[PDB]
Amino acid sequence: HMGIWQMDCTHFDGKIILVGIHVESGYIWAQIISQETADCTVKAVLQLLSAHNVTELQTDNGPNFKNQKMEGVLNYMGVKHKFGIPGNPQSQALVENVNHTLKVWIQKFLPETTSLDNALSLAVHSLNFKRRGRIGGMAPYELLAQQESLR
Repeated sequence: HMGIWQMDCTHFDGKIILVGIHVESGYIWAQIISQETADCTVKAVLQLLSAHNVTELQTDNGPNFKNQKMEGVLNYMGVKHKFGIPGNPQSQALVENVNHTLKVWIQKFLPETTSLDNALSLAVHSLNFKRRGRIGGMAPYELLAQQESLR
């Protein structure tokens, strides 16, 4: 599962959060986007591709993902795109559960930050930089780095 990310939009406190999960490590990337549109979604996905190795994206078929602009960008960047209906187990199996967890952590940080954006960043940080609570457990960020390094 080198380069494989699964992505979905979720909604929290009236805002749209585009969430990307590196499926092999569980590392999370997340950004608030202005609108659930082709243009905002292309913009955010390009930011992810600029920062991380992405070989394939697994999404649902929302019109912000399934459209000529995204199709063209992903072709141009050499990224495979897998999609089906919202919630499908083929390309969206991890998102309900991950978005559930992320929101719990966002809520946790809300009262101690000055913005939703900072609450999100703190929740993401916690999830990426906490070791799995098991004997050999690694943080998702570590698993990411280690997997890429070997690759």
